[PDB]
Amino acid sequence: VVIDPSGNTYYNWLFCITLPVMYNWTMVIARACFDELQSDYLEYWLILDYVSDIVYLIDMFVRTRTGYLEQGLLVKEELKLINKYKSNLQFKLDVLSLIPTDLLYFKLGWNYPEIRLNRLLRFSRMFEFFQRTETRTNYPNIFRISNLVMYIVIIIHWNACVFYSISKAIGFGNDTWVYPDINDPEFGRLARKYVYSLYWSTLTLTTIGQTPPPVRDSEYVFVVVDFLIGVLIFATIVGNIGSMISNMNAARAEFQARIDAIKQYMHFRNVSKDMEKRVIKWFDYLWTNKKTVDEKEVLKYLPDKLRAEIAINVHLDTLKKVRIFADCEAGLLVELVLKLQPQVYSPGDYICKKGDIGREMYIIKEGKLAVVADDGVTQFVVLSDGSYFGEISILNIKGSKAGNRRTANIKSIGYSDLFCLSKDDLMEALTEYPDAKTMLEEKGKQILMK
Amino acid sequence: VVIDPSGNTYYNWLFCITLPVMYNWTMVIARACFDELQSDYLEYWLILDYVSDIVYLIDMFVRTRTGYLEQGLLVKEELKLINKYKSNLQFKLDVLSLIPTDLLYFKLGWNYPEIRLNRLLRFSRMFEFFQRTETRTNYPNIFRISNLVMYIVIIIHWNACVFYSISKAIGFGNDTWVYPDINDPEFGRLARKYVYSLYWSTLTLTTIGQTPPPVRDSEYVFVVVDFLIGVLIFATIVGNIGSMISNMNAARAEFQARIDAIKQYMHFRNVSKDMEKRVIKWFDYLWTNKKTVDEKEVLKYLPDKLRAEIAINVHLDTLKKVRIFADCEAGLLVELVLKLQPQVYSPGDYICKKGDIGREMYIIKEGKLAVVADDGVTQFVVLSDGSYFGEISILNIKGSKAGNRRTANIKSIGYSDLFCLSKDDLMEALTEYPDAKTMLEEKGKQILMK
Amino acid sequence: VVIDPSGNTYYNWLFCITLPVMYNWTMVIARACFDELQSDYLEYWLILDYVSDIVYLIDMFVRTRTGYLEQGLLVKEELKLINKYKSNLQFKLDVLSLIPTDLLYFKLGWNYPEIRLNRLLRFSRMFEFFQRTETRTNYPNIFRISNLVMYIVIIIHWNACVFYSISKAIGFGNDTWVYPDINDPEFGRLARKYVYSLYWSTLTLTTIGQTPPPVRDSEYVFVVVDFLIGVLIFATIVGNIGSMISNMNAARAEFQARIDAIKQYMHFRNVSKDMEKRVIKWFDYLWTNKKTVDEKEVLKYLPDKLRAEIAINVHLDTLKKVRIFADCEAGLLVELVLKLQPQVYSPGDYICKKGDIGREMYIIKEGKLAVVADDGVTQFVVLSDGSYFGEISILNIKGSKAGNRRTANIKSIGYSDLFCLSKDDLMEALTEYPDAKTMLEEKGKQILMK
Amino acid sequence: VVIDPSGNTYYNWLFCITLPVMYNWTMVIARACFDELQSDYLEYWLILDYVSDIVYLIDMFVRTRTGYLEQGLLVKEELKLINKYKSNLQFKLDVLSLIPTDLLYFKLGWNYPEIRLNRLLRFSRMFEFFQRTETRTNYPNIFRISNLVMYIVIIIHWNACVFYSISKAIGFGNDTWVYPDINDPEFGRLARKYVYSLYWSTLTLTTIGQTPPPVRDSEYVFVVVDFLIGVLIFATIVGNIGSMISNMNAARAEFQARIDAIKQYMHFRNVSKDMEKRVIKWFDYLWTNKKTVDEKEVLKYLPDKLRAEIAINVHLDTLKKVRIFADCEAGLLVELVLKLQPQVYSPGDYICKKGDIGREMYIIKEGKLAVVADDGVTQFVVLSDGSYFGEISILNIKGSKAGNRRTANIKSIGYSDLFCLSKDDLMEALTEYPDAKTMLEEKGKQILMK
Ligand SMILES: Nc1nc2c(ncn2[C@@H]2O[C@@H]3COP(=O)(O)O[C@H]3[C@H]2O)c(=O)[nH]1
Ligand SMILES: Nc1nc2c(ncn2[C@@H]2O[C@@H]3COP(=O)(O)O[C@H]3[C@H]2O)c(=O)[nH]1
Ligand SMILES: Nc1nc2c(ncn2[C@@H]2O[C@@H]3COP(=O)(O)O[C@H]3[C@H]2O)c(=O)[nH]1
Ligand SMILES: Nc1nc2c(ncn2[C@@H]2O[C@@H]3COP(=O)(O)O[C@H]3[C@H]2O)c(=O)[nH]1
Ligand SMILES: [Ca+2]
Repeated sequence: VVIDPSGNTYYNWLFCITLPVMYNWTMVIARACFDELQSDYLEYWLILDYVSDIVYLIDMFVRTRTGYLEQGLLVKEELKLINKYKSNLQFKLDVLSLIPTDLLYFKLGWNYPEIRLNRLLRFSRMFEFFQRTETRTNYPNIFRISNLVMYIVIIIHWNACVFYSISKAIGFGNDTWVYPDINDPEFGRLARKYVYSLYWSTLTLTTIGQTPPPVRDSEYVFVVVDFLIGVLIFATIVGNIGSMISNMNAARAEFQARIDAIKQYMHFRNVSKDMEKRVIKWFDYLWTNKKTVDEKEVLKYLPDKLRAEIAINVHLDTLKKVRIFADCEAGLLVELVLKLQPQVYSPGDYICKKGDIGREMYIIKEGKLAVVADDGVTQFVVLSDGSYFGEISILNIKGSKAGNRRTANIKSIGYSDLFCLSKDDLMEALTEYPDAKTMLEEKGKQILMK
Repeated sequence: VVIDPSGNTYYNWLFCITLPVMYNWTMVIARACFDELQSDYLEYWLILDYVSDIVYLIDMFVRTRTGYLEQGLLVKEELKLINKYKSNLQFKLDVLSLIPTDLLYFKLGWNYPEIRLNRLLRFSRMFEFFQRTETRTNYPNIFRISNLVMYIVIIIHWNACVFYSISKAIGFGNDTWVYPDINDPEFGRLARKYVYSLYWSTLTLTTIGQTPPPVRDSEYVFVVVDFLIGVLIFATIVGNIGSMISNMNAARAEFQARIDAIKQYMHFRNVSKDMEKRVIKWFDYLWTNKKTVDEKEVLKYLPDKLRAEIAINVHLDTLKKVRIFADCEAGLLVELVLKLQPQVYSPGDYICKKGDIGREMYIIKEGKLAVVADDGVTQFVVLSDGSYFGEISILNIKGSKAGNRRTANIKSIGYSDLFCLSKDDLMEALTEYPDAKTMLEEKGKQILMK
Repeated sequence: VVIDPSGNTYYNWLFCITLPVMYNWTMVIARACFDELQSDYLEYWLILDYVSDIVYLIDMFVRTRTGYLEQGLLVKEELKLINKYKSNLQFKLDVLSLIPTDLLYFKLGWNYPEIRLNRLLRFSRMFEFFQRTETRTNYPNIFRISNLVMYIVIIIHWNACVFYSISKAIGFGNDTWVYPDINDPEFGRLARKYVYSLYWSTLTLTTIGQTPPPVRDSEYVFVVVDFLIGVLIFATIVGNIGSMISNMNAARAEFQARIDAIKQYMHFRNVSKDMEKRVIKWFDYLWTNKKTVDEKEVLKYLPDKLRAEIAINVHLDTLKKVRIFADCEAGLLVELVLKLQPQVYSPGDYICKKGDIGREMYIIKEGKLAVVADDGVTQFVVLSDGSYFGEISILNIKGSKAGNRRTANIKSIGYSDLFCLSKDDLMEALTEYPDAKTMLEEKGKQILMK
Repeated sequence: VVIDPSGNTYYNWLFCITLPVMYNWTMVIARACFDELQSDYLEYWLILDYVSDIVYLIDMFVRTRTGYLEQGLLVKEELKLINKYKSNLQFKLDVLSLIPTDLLYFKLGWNYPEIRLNRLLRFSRMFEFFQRTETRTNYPNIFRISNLVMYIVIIIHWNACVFYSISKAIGFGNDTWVYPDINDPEFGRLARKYVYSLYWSTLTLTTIGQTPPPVRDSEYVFVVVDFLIGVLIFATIVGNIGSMISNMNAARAEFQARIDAIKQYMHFRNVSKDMEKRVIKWFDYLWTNKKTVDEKEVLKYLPDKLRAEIAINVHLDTLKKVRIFADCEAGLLVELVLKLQPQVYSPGDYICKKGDIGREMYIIKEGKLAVVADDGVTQFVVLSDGSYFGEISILNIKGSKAGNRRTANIKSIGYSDLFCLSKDDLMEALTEYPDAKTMLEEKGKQILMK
């Protein structure tokens, strides 16, 4: 065997089947409308159509060999897959899109390729590929815009073909509106035919309407309907363009809107230009160093038993340098990684101060912190990455003259990325295995006596 | 009896009255402006107008026979309904729209059907039908787009009629702007008249303006006003189109935006392509198997005493296979169905692990789980649908060497849809009837000894 | 005083000063550009300009006599108000807009009314009136759309005047782009002048561009700049139109989106058409009876000491029929009115059932409820409006064989609007005055014995 | 060293390098396409190009001398900065944009300035400056709109240059579509050349299309592609304009939407016009006095150890007049400034009333309050700014006949801005230093006895 739709093989086949479906959606109508296209390159159209039909057949086979999830397990029983396929509307659409209507080439002649129009009924495969690509691609907005542009181009191409067909029905050159006479040297070339039809279609669907006005009632009606199709469908698509660009700007726009609200508040309250500059510097840091997004709000949509792995694969850089995690229990790190709230501190920010509520443990992910003196400048100890502080005031200790108080003040030399671990959480998670707690308050007593 | 507006009969009548109202809103102005329309098909217009008026009268009768809610009860007293009708502005509008202005046909002649313009004053019924359909239809966006297209078409039709009337007032063919001379063979046909007027209206309201420019001051003024009506009203309607398409994409766009934020985080943090593939697979599963929507956020707008029924009608498939619910008390299932949080687990995800906080009971809705050994591969027990686990570590038990600990580790073979029932909730809800609890810890002791 | 800007007198004056400001913003540029406008109606323009200037002077006086809030109190000291006025930029703008530039009529002649262009510098007053109207009017969206249309019209009018002025500078009729020769009988009329200039402006600002193309470099540059002004500013304004219509649809669109999510869930889960019809009926009820909006989310932006008054003025209809409120303490009703959560129940919905957690007291605002038998049909007692139930299981009672249990089952005959009062809240709020509690458990014992 | 990108020097250099990048992005294509531009002002183009290249070199030097943050510290080691520069793609782009392609002037002649097209590869610097300006400027929306207008102008300019180049390739005047013959006196001027090309570009990119239609297939194709570029890219940019105006209106629109929901509720519930006027007055006050924004929601994105400084720099005006803060401990004010919830009370609003739950302490930021008698009018004490009340009922006091009760009723004479400090918070924060608490209940006893 089976293909496992989640796999890469299924996605690759989705591409390989979208190619014929897109080809069919673009060219069947073109060949049906522009007769010279069908006739001049008939030897190539036959090859391409037969290849497309072969790929359609192989796609039907793949649909027979693609497993589905019952009880969460991939069904691998062949006949069960055949039944699941045939019971779905997709099998009906596939049989309809693979009906050998090409036999009508013997009745209607080689000049009627619209018999292959049923081949469009595999559009679903194409759309599936798109909805898969949009999910799996690393450039979701680039692909989304390319998809919208493809839709625009297909719509304009189809409307060009429709215009040319209507000109044919009315008669080429019978009036100033229809496509001019084919017998003209310049206006008889297939290139000119298609490109002028596309020009007309673009002027109509984009509602520019710089083309010769209608003469007959059918022409007036078609032009009204087509200008309305233009207005509505092009507003739809080119406003989807707008929404895609909006969601492209979503993060940056939200960040900038927050900054603007802050600046409005500061200018209204006449906040000192010192503090205004400090705030602007904080936000410039958040942007430049790519910290505007908070991983919590993003990863909250992941499963906890997958977001856990995510956090591990991101923070194993530092949670191996820490003494508590991955050293004593070697598994405890998972119990708290999904609750280590990542904080960022500016240079000179006092994370801790003597005589404060010690309700948070900190793990230094990045940055240089200092166990300073209360004078403000004298740096007693420099804590680099992997260090952990703020854990002594969490625990119950014998001989602690300072209970629930910070034993020292910790300031940040530079921008520090820390993991604030709350006291309640450390309490709750160390209950399972105190084999790490013993050396934890080993460190605790050792630092509390000195 | 009375009609009970909530019923299907009332909605069917809403359709049957919207038909004449829509007919009146489309055709009265057309016949008033295009005199040949009124004259040539007068025998049909008379029949249709009289049928419309009869339906208007029957709609007034229905309004007299439609109950309203006082004290939440449907008023069935006839005279009370007559008073409620006559006291409402709707009765005034109905009498105004049913005034026999057709008598003016004897004074103004058969060429003045705008006397029936008062018939437009039942627009409310039409709109009511729409606002009912949008609520009750299964295709809300299809109907909404059809409604907007109907508004566009009606506006363009009315503007076409207005253009033709203005041409008539100025005189057909008196200058290049107005509709050409009626005496022309081609430009005198009612078909050509209406269709060219519609063409002009479309070019003007869609602000394409490819029509002959104004010559007189009245023409310049009307064209300015009409181009502005075009800009404003068509932006309104065709931006409502945009918002409707947006809300069509709302679920998919939110899902894809979450996936994009996740992928941005993973690529920025250089998350391993293993875990990136796992996350993409999780999201592909959520989409393909239609799990992107969380029933909680959707059904939270339902009444609890209706959302309860909803959850029952959805989850009675599994809550009959469970041993606790619908078996001992047979009513307890409602006390917890509105708090069974549905979770989804990937293949191989450890739902439970030995030596963890047993604070959640799980009911396997769909999927195969395994009571494995801690080695990781040896599957002791396979739990299929209807099974419940994680309930032993909830309860107070005699002789439990493992208190508040998982007696075994449960992993998911495939994608498991479970119902996580919190410990606090099971505690709170079993307090009412311990007739099920006794066999609950029957199972508990039986599994805790073996 | 003083005038007290919050008062109605200040708003009326805002209108009376917006009239000259709007007049000045519309007509000064018109008279400056269309010389015939200035000249032909000079006797009227002089009167209107002098009246506008008098009103400007009276507006300056009002600004001297309008109090401001210092320490939250309206300043009534005259000289303090004069200082507050003169210290503001508004005084500078007012003196600039009232500078007697009309004296230049003696130097530049009566054909130069753009000397009155400084009169536009009172635009602020106009805008203030708008921002006041939008706040105080009952039709905020009608006024907002009218304001946007006024901006569109003013912009188009100004661009028409600019086009005519540029034609004058280049010379009327010197090329096909500029306004045609004034000496023409038809193209020399002030009506034709202004209306064709407005036509050109509309075709340009709405980016239709169906006007004679530029001939000179200045004309090309102006047309480029004006088409870009068109694109940008008209997108701005006519997209503000879109956002205004969106916020017009905001409530209805949110309601309908909730209904659509519900219907999607129900159709996906194959919810029985019984329950689907019940849900659709619930939502039809919510809409038809105007219950889609929840007063909590709306009134949460009001002050509690004003939202309290709001809730009182709305619910004194029923909280006078209740026995506890406004009867014993006569002031207790305010302590709980801001926490009476309004619920709606469908016909047949069991609000209470025997043997359930009695943690909510209910006050029947509207609707008929029944104290039924557990059989389901036998109605023991019918509770109409003003009745209160679910209070016995809240209180501590002697001789209650049923503790924390519902003494009877309450069902809703029809759609009941109730006030669910939580047990914790009744406990917390009755602590202040048990003078009502005594008769409360009077009723309690009386019903618990029978 | 180093430059410290957060500093003002780096931003100034960002401007000084954006000037050549913008110059290059505007003029290289212009000179490449309009040959007369390159030739006539070659002496000036050479100077400007060499100055631009010198500034590019100095920008490369700056990039070598700009520190980056490792461990949150600004790297000042020269060679480390050289490595960080050369290891980034920016160094590749800078070397590519500074390659001396001007040497090709000796081969291709002075008429080929597109060899300087590589100079566009420093676009990043320009964009960086923009993203810095948008952050640091006080007019974010003005700058954003200016940036979008710059993008529009650059796109139109580039498309004008492209049109002129295509006309050159096809041949000037070979058909009606291309730019006319250069040999024409009027259509040969560089001014006319560029300005008509810009006119064509504007008519095409804004999809007005009032220019001579295509004649050749290449012209038709280019016009189709360019009209589509117009539609898509101009919708993008001029809808970004819409979103920028939306976020300009965001605060005012949210405020007005809240007011509209309130007014809809009041008119639907038939709220008395007294209370409707009171609510409208409250909202008029909120707007006029600039209180629609709540500093909590804005400043919650700031760091707590920066939002603290913000609140201090804003509220030190009053927290120096208070007796508790900045007087006894002199540091306690920071422990509670981030939890002082700012409330606003209308004139006559009873903040406190005798016999109520004293769970909030109030600090009068602005406004006159009264310790009144319960009669309602007799004002015992007038509390101005700096005063604090509601603190007696917080504390545990000996001899308090009124426990957890308000000792008096406090009403607001005028609009009072207060700081509501919750009881729990005062309890929690005074635990650290009771040196202020002693005089706190000094005041407490002193007022409780009298
Ligand atoms: N007092 C003290 N604290 C230190 C030293 N080195 C690291 N620390 C950390 O500084 C922290 C300050 O807050 P805590 O008292 O909670 O915990 C303290 C220790 O974790 C040291 O040498 N002396
Ligand atoms: N230990 C054990 N647990 C089982 C077995 N079969 C099912 N389970 C479930 O596995 C669950 C693991 O978590 P709990 O200990 O809370 O509850 C356990 C039982 O509900 C079994 O055979 N042995
Ligand atoms: N048992 C009983 N309850 C009644 C009667 N009339 C009204 N009620 C209300 O029905 C309510 C059901 O819930 P509670 O027991 O909390 O409170 C009960 C009473 O408030 C009655 O006649 N008998
Ligand atoms: N009773 C009384 N209260 C006063 C007086 N002056 C100020 N107050 C304040 O009024 C407040 C009312 O609420 P509290 O009793 O909590 O605290 C009271 C005091 O803080 C006074 O003279 N008498
Ligand atoms: Ca257009």
